[PDB]
Amino acid sequence: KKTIVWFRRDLRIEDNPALAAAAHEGSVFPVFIWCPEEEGQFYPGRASRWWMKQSLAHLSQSLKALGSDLTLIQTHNTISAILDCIRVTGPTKVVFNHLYDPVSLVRDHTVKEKLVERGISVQSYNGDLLYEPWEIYCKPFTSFNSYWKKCLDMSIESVMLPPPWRLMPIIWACSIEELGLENEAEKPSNALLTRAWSPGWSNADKLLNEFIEKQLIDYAKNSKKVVGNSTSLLSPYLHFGEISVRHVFQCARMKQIIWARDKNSEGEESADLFLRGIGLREYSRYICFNFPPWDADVDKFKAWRQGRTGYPLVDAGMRELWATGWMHNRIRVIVSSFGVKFLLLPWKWGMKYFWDTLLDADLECDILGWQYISGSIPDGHELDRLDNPALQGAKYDPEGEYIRQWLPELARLPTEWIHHPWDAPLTVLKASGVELGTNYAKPIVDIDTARELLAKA
Amino acid sequence: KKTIVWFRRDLRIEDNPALAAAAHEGSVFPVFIWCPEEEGQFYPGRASRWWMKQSLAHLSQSLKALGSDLTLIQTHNTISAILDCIRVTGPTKVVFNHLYDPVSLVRDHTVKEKLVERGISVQSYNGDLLYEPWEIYCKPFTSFNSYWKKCLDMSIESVMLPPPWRLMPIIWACSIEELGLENEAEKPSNALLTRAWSPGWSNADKLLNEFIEKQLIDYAKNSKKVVGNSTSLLSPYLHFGEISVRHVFQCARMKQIIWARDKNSEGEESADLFLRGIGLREYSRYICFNFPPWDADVDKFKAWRQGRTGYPLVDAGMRELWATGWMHNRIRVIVSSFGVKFLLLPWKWGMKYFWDTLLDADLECDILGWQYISGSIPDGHELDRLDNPALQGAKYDPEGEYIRQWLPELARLPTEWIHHPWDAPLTVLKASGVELGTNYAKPIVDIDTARELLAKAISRT
Ligand SMILES: Cc1cc2nc3c(=O)[nH]c(=O)nc-3n(C[C@H](O)[C@H](O)[C@H](O)COP(=O)(O)OP(=O)(O)OC[C@H]3O[C@@H](n4cnc5c(N)ncnc54)[C@H](O)[C@@H]3O)c2cc1C
Ligand SMILES: Cc1cc2nc3c(=O)[nH]c(=O)nc-3n(C[C@H](O)[C@H](O)[C@H](O)COP(=O)(O)OP(=O)(O)OC[C@H]3O[C@@H](n4cnc5c(N)ncnc54)[C@H](O)[C@@H]3O)c2cc1C
Repeated sequence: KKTIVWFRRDLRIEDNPALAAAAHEGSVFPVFIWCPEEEGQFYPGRASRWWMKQSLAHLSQSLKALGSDLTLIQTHNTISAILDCIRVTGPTKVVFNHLYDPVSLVRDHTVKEKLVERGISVQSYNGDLLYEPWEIYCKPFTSFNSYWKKCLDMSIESVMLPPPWRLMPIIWACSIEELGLENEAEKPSNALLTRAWSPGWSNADKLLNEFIEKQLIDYAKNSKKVVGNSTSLLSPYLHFGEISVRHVFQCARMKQIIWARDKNSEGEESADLFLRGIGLREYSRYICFNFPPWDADVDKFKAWRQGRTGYPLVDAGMRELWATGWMHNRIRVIVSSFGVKFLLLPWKWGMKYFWDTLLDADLECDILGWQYISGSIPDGHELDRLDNPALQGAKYDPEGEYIRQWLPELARLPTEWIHHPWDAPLTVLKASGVELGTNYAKPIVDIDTARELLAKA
Repeated sequence: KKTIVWFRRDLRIEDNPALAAAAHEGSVFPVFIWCPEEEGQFYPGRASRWWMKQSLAHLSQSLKALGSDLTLIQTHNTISAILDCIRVTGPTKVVFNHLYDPVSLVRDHTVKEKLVERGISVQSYNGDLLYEPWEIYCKPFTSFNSYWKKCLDMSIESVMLPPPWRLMPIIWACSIEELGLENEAEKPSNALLTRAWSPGWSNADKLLNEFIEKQLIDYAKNSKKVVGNSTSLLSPYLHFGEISVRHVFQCARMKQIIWARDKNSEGEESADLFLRGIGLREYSRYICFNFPPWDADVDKFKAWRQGRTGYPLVDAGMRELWATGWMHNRIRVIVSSFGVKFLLLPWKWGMKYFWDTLLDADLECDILGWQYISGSIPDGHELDRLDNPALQGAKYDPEGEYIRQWLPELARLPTEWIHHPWDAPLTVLKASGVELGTNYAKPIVDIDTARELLAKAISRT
C-alpha cells in the first residue's frame, strides 16, 4: 500500500511496469540512488552522465506534475540507502525494472536477498525488452538471424500500460547538482550538446512520433547514407529507457501492417529493416546474458580520437562524435575497425573512448559492436579483410557530402578521390586546395603496409 | 483454440479485446452478421449504412492481409447464423465486444444463453468504454458533472492491446454488395460523401494522430466555432469502433500531462475540455443502460429538414447536415431545439431524421442530445430558456462566415443582422440583396409567438 519505486535506466512514466504496479497498489515513493563506487569499472562516461542529469531533471518535474517527487540519493552502499528510505517512509514493498549489466545483476540479487530477509517484499519487472534473454531457447542460437527468426515466430503480444493517472506521495537526499554528474570545468562544453539534443521522455515521444509518421517510410534508403542524421536517433532515448521499446516496436509494426495491406513494398521493407535494428538491441541483451601484439602508443590513440588519421571517413566520424555525441552505425564500424586493424590500438582504449563520448553509450550494444568489428562474434567481418575507403565511400557517402560537411578543408576535392586523397594525382590535389601534410594529414599509416602487418599472427 | 470472432460495432484491429484474446488462443474465424429484421425500430439509417459499407470493406481487406478473412452473413435470425458457422468451422468458442443498445442487450443475452446450452464457450469484452455502466455507483447519479469526476477520481487507467501478430484462419455466405446496405437509386448521391470522409480504422488512426499533434492544443477555442470542421471529427469513427476510445483518451491525457508540467495554460484547458467530450459519450451509455397541444405538422417538418425556416443558423445547419453527414455540436443543439421549442414537432421526428442523415448516428449520444434539449435531465437546458439567434450568432459565428458559406444568398447581409434578418430595417435588407419571402424565407414561426407560447406552458407547472 506504500511502495518505493527505484528508477535506474527507465526514466519515463509511460509503459513503465514498475511504476504502474506501485501506483495501482497504493502510494509510491520514487527514488534514484547513485552509487559510483558500486558501478566501478562500468561508471558511465562523461557524455552519458550529462544526458542522465538532463533527463533526471525532466523526469523529476514530471513526477511533481503528477503529485509525487523524485528523491535523489548519492551514497556508498545502495542497500544501506534503500533501508533508510524504508525507515523514514514506513513502506512495505520495493519495485524496480530489470537491468542486465553485470553490476545490476549482482546488486538486484543482493538487494532482493537482504530485503525479503526483513519481510519487505520486492518484485522486479521487465521494462526494457520485448523478450527477456532467458525466454527464447533452442542446434544453437549463435547467430542473430536464427535468434531474430525465432522471436518473430513467437507471438509478441505483450501489452503496453498507460501512465498512472495520479501518484499519492509519501534523509541524506540531495539535489541533482549534488550528485556530481558533471565536473565544473567541463560544464560549458557539455551544455553545447543541447543544441543537437533535448533529453527526457516527453522529447522521446515527440521524436518517435515524427520518425514513425514522416521518416520511417524512407528508412531503408535513408539509413544507408552516413550524412545527416538519417536514422531515427532514438538510441540515447532507448538506453535510458526514456521510451519503451515496446511502444517503439508496436508503432513501427502498425505501419508495417498498413503498408503490407496497401501493397507499398518500399514502406514494407523499411519497416522490416528498422525493426531488425530493434532486434539487434535485443540480441545484445541476449548474448551478454548467456555468454559473460598491441601498439600501446598514446600519440597514435590521440591522432585517432582527434581525427588526424588522414582517412577522411574516419576523421569525419571522430569529428562528428566529438561535436554531437553520436555517429551513424556504419561510422562506428569504420572508426573502431580502424583503431584496431589499422593502428593496432588496444581495444580497451577505443571502447573506453566510445564509453566517454557516446550519449547512447550502452554496455550490451557497444560490446556487440566491438565484437562485430573484430571477427569475434561468428557473424562478424573477418579481421584479415581490410576494406577500401574508396569502396566504403561509394556505398555510404556516394556524393562526398559527409566529408565535405565535417572536413571543409576538403570541399574542393572531387568525389572520385575525396575518400582516398593519397591516391589522387598531384595536379588534382593542387587543383583542390589540398596539400597532404600541411592542411590535411597524410595517411597516418599506409593502407597496404597495414594490410600485411595485419596478416601477421 | 478455434474461435468465432463476432464483429458488430468495433471495426478495427487495435485495442480490440475480443479479437486479441481469440488470436492469442488459436485459430480465428471473423464474421459480421447482418439481420435487419432483428434490428427493428433501430435499423441503422441511410448515411450510417453507407459508412458501414465502406468500413466493412476496409476491415475485410485488412484481415485478409493478416492471414484471415471477414465473412459476411445476412440472415433472418442471428442465433441460427452463429450455429451454422460453428457447425461448419467446428470451433468451440465465440467472442465479441459488448454493445449497450436495447437490441444488442437482448440479442447478446439470448445468444449467450443458447450457446451455453450447447456447450460452447462464450466470453465478451469491454471494447467501447473507459468504464462500463455498472462500474460507477454511489445508487446511480443523474448529473453528468458528478458522474464524470467520480470517474476521474477513480482508476482511469486501462491497458491497450496491440493488434494481433498474425491471424491463423479456418453457410449463407455473401459479399458486401449482397448485404444490401445501400439502395440502388441512392448510390450516386451516397458516393458523394467520399467527397468529405474516408471511413476505415487506418484512416481513423491517421485522423487521430493529426488531431493530437496539430489540433488538440487549439481545441478549447476552435470548439467555439461552428464554421469549418473545427472539432476533431472522430465521432463516426468512434460510433463504429474504428478507433478505440481508450487509445483516444490516453493520447489526450498524455498531452494534458506535458502541458500541465510545462505550464502551457492554453493546452491544459483544451485537453480537459476535449476529455469532457469523451466523458459525455461515456455518460450516454451510463444513462441509457441504467435509465431506459404539442402539435405535429408534416409541412413544418419538411421546411425544417430542407432548411427553409428563415433562421439562418438553423437553415445553414440543415444545409450542412444534408451535404456532409456531419454538423458541429452546437448546431445540433440549435436545430433540434428549434424543432422542439419553435415548431413543436414531435421530438421523435427530429431524432429519426438525425438517425437517417448523421454518419455518426449513435443511439445513446442521440438520445442524450435530444434529452438535454427537452430538459429531461437535471443539468440539461432548462425548458424555459429560449434561443436568441443574435446572441447565438455572436458566440458561435461572430463573423457570419458559417451563414455566408452555407446560405450564400445572405452574403451581403451585415454580420450584426445575418443571424436574425427579420429584425433588420427595410433599408438594410435592400442594401443586402435580401427579400424575405422571395430571396430567403420569412421566419416560419415568429420568435415572439414561440416565446409567448413557451411562457404560457411555463405558468402551468
Ligand atoms: C563499435 C560499435 C559500437 C556501438 N556502440 C553503441 C552504444 O554504445 N549504444 C547504442 O545504443 N548503440 C551502439 N551501436 C549500434 C548502432 O551504431 C547505434 O545503435 C545506432 O547507430 C544509433 O542510432 P539510431 O537510433 O538512429 O539507430 P536506428 O537505425 O534508427 O535503430 C533504432 C534502434 O534500434 C537499436 N539498434 C540499431 N542498430 C543497432 C545495432 N547495430 N546494434 C544494437 N542496437 C541497434 C538501437 O537501440 C537503435 O537506437 C554500436 C555499433 C558499433 C559497430
Ligand atoms: C441533438 C444532438 C444529437 C446528437 N447525436 C449524436 C450522434 O448521433 N452520434 C455521435 O457520435 N454524437 C452525437 N451528438 C454529440 C455531438 O454533437 C457529437 O458527438 C460531435 O459533434 C461529433 O463531432 P466531433 O467528434 O468532432 O466532436 P468532438 O468535440 O471532437 O468530440 C470528440 C468525441 O467526444 C464524443 N462527444 C463529444 N461531444 C459529445 C456530446 N455532447 N455528447 C456525447 N458525446 C460527445 C463524441 O464521441 C466525439 O466524437 C449529438 C448532440 C446533440 C445535441
